[PDB]
This record gives sequence, structure tokens and C-alpha cells, in this order.
Amino acid sequence: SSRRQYQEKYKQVEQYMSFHKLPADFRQKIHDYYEHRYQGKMFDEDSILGELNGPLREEIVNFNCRKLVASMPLFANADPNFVTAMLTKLKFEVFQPGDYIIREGTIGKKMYFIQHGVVSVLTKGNKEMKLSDGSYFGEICLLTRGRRTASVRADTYCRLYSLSVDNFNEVLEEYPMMRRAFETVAIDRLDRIGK
Amino acid sequence: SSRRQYQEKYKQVEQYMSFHKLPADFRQKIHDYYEHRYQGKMFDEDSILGELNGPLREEIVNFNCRKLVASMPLFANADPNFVTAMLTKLKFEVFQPGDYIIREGTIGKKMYFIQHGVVSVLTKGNKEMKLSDGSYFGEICLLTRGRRTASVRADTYCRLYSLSVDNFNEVLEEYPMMRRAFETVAIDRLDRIGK
Amino acid sequence: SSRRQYQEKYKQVEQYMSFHKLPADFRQKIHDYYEHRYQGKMFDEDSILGELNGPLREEIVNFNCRKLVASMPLFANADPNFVTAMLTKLKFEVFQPGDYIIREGTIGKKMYFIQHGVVSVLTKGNKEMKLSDGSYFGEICLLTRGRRTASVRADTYCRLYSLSVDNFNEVLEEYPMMRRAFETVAIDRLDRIGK
Amino acid sequence: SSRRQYQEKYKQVEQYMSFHKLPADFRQKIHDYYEHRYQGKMFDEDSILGELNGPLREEIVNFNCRKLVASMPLFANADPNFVTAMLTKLKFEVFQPGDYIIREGTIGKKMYFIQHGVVSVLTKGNKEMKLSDGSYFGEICLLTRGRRTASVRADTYCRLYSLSVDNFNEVLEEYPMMRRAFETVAIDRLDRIGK
Ligand SMILES: O=c1[nH]cnc2c1ncn2[C@@H]1O[C@@H]2COP(=O)(O)O[C@H]2[C@H]1O
Ligand SMILES: O=c1[nH]cnc2c1ncn2[C@@H]1O[C@@H]2COP(=O)(O)O[C@H]2[C@H]1O
Ligand SMILES: O=c1[nH]cnc2c1ncn2[C@@H]1O[C@@H]2COP(=O)(O)O[C@H]2[C@H]1O
Ligand SMILES: O=c1[nH]cnc2c1ncn2[C@@H]1O[C@@H]2COP(=O)(O)O[C@H]2[C@H]1O
Repeated sequence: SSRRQYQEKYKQVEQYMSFHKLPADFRQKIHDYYEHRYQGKMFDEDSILGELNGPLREEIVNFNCRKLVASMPLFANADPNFVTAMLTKLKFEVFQPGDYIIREGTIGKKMYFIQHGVVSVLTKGNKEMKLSDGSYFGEICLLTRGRRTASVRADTYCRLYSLSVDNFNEVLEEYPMMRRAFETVAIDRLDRIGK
Repeated sequence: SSRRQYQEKYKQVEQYMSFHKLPADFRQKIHDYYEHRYQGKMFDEDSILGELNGPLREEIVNFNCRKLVASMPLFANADPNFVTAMLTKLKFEVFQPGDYIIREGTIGKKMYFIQHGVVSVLTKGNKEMKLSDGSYFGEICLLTRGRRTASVRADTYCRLYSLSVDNFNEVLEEYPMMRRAFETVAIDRLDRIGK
Repeated sequence: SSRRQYQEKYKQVEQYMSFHKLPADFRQKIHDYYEHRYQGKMFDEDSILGELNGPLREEIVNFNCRKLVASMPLFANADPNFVTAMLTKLKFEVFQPGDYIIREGTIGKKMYFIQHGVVSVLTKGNKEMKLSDGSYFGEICLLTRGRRTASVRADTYCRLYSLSVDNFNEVLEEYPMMRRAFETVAIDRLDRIGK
Repeated sequence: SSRRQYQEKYKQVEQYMSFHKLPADFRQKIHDYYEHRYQGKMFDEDSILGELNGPLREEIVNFNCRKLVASMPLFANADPNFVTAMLTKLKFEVFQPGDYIIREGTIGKKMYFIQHGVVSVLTKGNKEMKLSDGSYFGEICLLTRGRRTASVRADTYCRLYSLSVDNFNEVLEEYPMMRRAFETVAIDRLDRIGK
């Protein structure tokens, strides 16, 4: 039944690609994205969660994110109520190899937690660094309100969870002691890239 | 026919739970919630009320809330036009036993009127107090813009009506004399919990 | 086909009324409203007009409102481009006999143009006055940002077009010379009701 | 299948026109618009692009707009990342011969890039000028926050891409060096029309 709803949606994407005469390799790339992102199933997730209440939604995001939470010290060792407030504002995103998730110099308005995948952190000239499952990136712009200090490129398929600057700020107003945890990491990174 | 629309919606929830591999007890808890919240029937309530006008919507909320109004002195003894302005901005919510409706220390942005159910008011150390049909809670944060002064936990299934801080403020701009009614109760409660 | 879409929508309203156990006279009142408001036909008007462009939407509202425009000196004698800017922001509303469209003392945020119907203007004590096809009301609050100076009650079924304070202000920023036309009428009315 | 979705949508437009008793020539004009705008096919484009990610959406708009980009020096010779930020915020619009896309004296909040078509630029008295594929108009109001300095009328069917003032400002905050490119053209035009 879910296999069916994904099928009808994907048919519309196919029609969109056909109308716009997208090339063959591009259509395959979009197909592969859809299979990785939705895994052959689709539901009106916003309508469903909207029909619930706060406690149920909170129990669901905690259950779904058990591995993300336990695998990242920032979350694992934090007040579970801070963790819940973060989890409720995360957006699942999938990226493909070679995607520029972040471009250096742009104005950043979201950060990313890596559930699964490897990314390259690229700066003018300081040797590529890598981040994987359990790490996060894009926090510096959220803290500074300035420009991205590096590009971040997917090496693999990446399952990420994003957090918008407005949501990051709302949570940190509620849990101001957690602001320093991010600030400490941002400062260490700014030092390491010397800029 | 309504029995039918609830059935199709609930099938989607079942599919969501299946995809996310939620445990058996959790799936039952979500089923029980849905039966209590929607009572086997569903309609596009927002579309319906949207097709009406102000007078009809006002007549409907007044009719539906006759018992809530008559059972709560704040409403029963107030200008019926204030009562209508409140009723039009209430959101029906259902909570299950053990749910933390409010957590102490968090930043509150809504209050609750109890149509039916019992809740426990819990503070660091002052002996649990109980609130039931005809009472309300969560007003203090709405008045102070500060942090919740207690946790409130459902003891029973609870049928509540919530009111957002923005809506509470809009109504009280129109009916500023009613602001003191809430302030008096908030002050009495802050005294009783000594903090 | 439109007769069909209205039928399916109205069935949902019937189900809503049944679920909430609304009284017989109330259900009839809602039926009569629906027949007067939609005249047995329904379409997704917002989706349709959304698919068009500015020029087509403007040509449509002008065509539909030819009688409203020609029957009201404020519009008939104005810059047709001001008239178009007003017409595009009007919302069709239907009221039934006895409805309080406006209540004295409330904070007003919309005004009304009467396409067809009769209303009574009611103030503490100054003798009921009547307004009909070609007139408008609710402008004073829009101009003053204060409280309604009278109640306005439908005597008949009324076909009205409303204009929100924000839309009224946006149009009058573009066409500031038209602000005085409304101000002159508001002042004359404030004089007549002496308050 | 897309031919089918356009057919069902157009039937609703036909029903809307019938209900409002629009004249024959007007109904034909709306039919011709729909054929030019949608070319007999329709999909939920917002839902589709919403299911993708940033990189895919960016690859799609770049592919679809290759000719617009290569045919306009402002884009062709710019940082491709600026171009992408512009392209992602463009809205496709179709206008018909004689449409007033912009009226002199009004408060402007969007500019237009011409993919295909010819427009006339009309001012009080300075001889009509023409703009075509590869040019843009409506930038001056975006820069000045004042009133339109000319009317712009479609001579032909026009395929345009619009950009809102808020989006224009957001992009130019990110790419402030591109602000001067528009300012230089605006100044040259203000000189030429002497006002
Ligand atoms: O030395 C580093 N080791 C690991 N990560 C790093 C390092 N330097 C930068 N980053 C990440 O790259 C992001 C680019 O966007 P941002 O400026 O908003 O935040 C940055 C950091 O999260
Ligand atoms: O002594 C009390 N008797 C009954 N209720 C109480 C008492 N103390 C607090 N409360 C309620 O608990 C809420 C917690 O959220 P809040 O801070 O926004 O508002 C509080 C009050 O409504
Ligand atoms: O003497 C009057 N003759 C006709 N109309 C009048 C007179 N007095 C008031 N009104 C209308 O009643 C409205 C009540 O809402 P409002 O205060 O926003 O604007 C008022 C006027 O439009
Ligand atoms: O001399 C001119 N040659 C070509 N175009 C011109 C000239 N003068 C004005 N325009 C365009 O007309 C628009 C009217 O709206 P706008 O004031 O926001 O921006 C204007 C310019 O883009």
C-alpha cells in the first residue's frame, strides 16, 4: 500500500522529467535519490504527526533517533529534554556522492547531523578533512551569522538531519548551557583551519 | 461515511508505524489515542469551518462548549462576547495517562482548560496537587513570559482545550479587564507553591 | 459537475453536524447559508485564480464586480486602477438575518461593502440607521485603530465584500488621495452619532 | 497522463467561467493563456521539487534555464553560484498581447527577465522602447523602493521569469557585487527617460 503511494508519486516525477526533457543520466540520478530517500514507500508524514499530540510525537522521534542520539556525545550525554527539543526540529535529508551540501562563502542558515555517510570538509588550502556518523557540521555560521568557512561535499550517499538557524536559536534559548558545547567545537575548528 | 474516512486515515498511521518498526505496545498506545481523539470519525474540520462565516462558527463553538463554559466560573460569569473570543481560539487536545503535558523549567507558550480528566501538578517539593473538569493551567508562563513553575502530568485520559500565548494576548487586548482574573489566580498559585 | 462538487462538500458538513449533534433549526440555518453562499456549485477558486496571471485575475474581478463598482460612487468615480487594487483584495461573505456582523466596542480589523442586502447600524442611543446596496461600513476602525463605534446587524440575507485593515492600508499607500474619501465619510458619521 | 491532469484542471476553469457567465471572447482568451502557460500538461511541481534536495533542484533549474542564462550577459558572465541563487527564486509567468505587465506610478515589488517575447516600455512622452529575449525590466523600483518609472506592455505572447523584491534583496545580500550591475543599468535607463 505504501509501495503503491510511492509508485504514484514517482510517476509524477517521471512525467515532470519527461516534460522538461532531462537527460538520461540525470533521470537516473533522480531515480536513485528517490529510492534512497523514500525506500519505495510514501505517506503524508506531516498530516500523520499533525494528528498526534506532543508526547506521542516526542516518543516517536526519540525511538527513531536512538542510534543518532547514542552515537553522538553531544546528545548522548545531554539533558534528554534538550535532546527531544532538538530531535523534534530535525529534517531528514539525503545527499548523493559529489553534492556540495555547503559552499564556502555563502550565507549559512542550517546545520547538519550525520546519521550515516562520509563528507569532505574543503577550505582554500588546509588539506581535506572528513566527518562521518556521529558528527555534525554547519554550526559556525549558525553561531556567527557570517559566511560559511568551508565547503562540505558528500563522498558517499549521506543520510543527514538538518537544523535551521531559527530552530537552533529557539532550542538554545530554552537550554542556554548547550550553546557553549557548540561554541567550543566551533572555536576548535576555526583554530584548526586558521581562519 | 465518517467511520470510513477515519479508517483510511488510520491505515496510513499503521503504515507509518510499520515502516518505522515501532514496538507493539507503542502501536497500541497510538491506536488508543486515535480512538479517544477522533472516536472513529474524521472530517476536514478546517475546510468546513472555513466555508462558514463568523456568526455560524461562533454559534457552533458556543454550542459545542456549553458544558465547558457553564462548569468554569471564569467563563460562566464573564461577558459572553469574551467567552466567544476565547472559544474560537481553543484547540482540542487529548492526552493519555502519564503524559507530561507541561515540564517544569521549559519556556511555556500555551495554557490548558480541562474539559474532562485529572492532572497532577508537580513541583520540586510541595506535595502533588490535582486539577480536574472546570479548571485550567499553564497561565503563569503566559502572564510572565518566563519558565514553567511546575510539571503537569495526566493521571487519566484528558480532554483539554489549549490556548496559545499569542491568542491569549490578542483576546486580553480586546477584554483587558479579564487579564486580572487570570493574574489573581496566578498570584495565588505562586504563593501556594512559594516559588 | 459543479452541482456534484457542492454535493460532496455539503455531505461532509452534514457529517460534521451529525457528529456534534447540532440541533435541527441550526442544521437548517447552516443548509440555507450554504445554498445562499455557494448556490449549489463549488470549485477550487484559489487554485484556479492562482493558475492565472495578474492581468486575467484583474479582468475577472472587474467583470464580476461591474454592478458593485457602478452602484458605489467611491468606486464609480475613482481611478479604475485604484478600483482594481481594491477589488483584487475583496472577500465575498454572506450573512443571514440577525447576524451581528460587527459588535460595538470590539477591535475592528475589516470593513464591508454591501453588494446586496440591508443592515442596521445600532449605537447605545441614537436611533437605528440603515445601509444598503452601494454603501459600506466598518471603515472607522480601519482609520482610527480603535474600537467599533456601533454594532451592525443584518436585517436581510446580505452579500458583502470584506476588506482587511492590512489590505485597506496597502491600497491606500499606493493611492493616498483615496484615504481622504474614506476619512470624510468617517468624520461625517462620527459627527452624526455624536461619539 | 499529464495530458489527462491538465484536462481535469481545465474543466474546473471552464466551470468557474460558466458559473460567473464570462463572455465568449474572455473564455477564449483564458483558454489560449492556459495552452500557452501549461502546454496541455500539468503536475504538482511544488510537491515534486519539494521532495528533492538543494543540489537536485539546483541542477534542474540550471538545466531548464540554459538558454536564458547564456543569452543574458548579466547571468552568462556572472559567478555561476549567483546565477543558481537567482534561478532558484524565479517564477515562470506568461503574458498575452496588450497586457500591462507594469503600470507607471504603481508601487513595484517584482522584476522580470524575458525568456521569449517583446515588450513595449511606455513613459508619459519619450518614444516607446522595446525589450526582448535576453533583457530584463522592473529593476528600478526594486532598487529605489519608489514608484514605477514606466508602463511595460506585452506586444507578443511573453514567457517571463519574475523575481520578487524580497528575493532580489536576499540574493544581493549574498552577492553584493552584483548589486552594482543592476544599479548601472537602472541609472542609464533613468538618464535616457530623463526622469
Ligand atoms: O577543521 C574542521 N574540522 C571539521 N569541520 C570543520 C572544520 N572547519 C570547518 N568545519 C565545518 O565546516 C562547516 C562549513 O560551514 P560553517 O562555516 O557554517 O561550519 C563549518 C564546520 O562545521
Ligand atoms: O499551587 C498550584 N495549584 C494549581 N496549579 C498550579 C499551582 N502551581 C502551579 N500551578 C499550575 O502549573 C502550571 C505550570 O505551568 P505554568 O507555570 O505556566 O502555570 C502553572 C499553573 O497553572
Ligand atoms: O451614522 C452612521 N451612519 C452610517 N454608518 C455608521 C454611522 N455611524 C457608524 N457607522 C458605521 O458603523 C460602523 C461600526 O464599525 P466602525 O466603527 O469600524 O465603522 C462604523 C461605520 O461604518
Ligand atoms: O529607457 C529605458 N529602456 C529600457 N527599459 C526601461 C527604460 N526606462 C525604464 N525602463 C524599464 O521600465 C521599468 C518600469 O518599472 P521600473 O521603474 O521598476 O523599472 C523600469 C525599467 O526596467
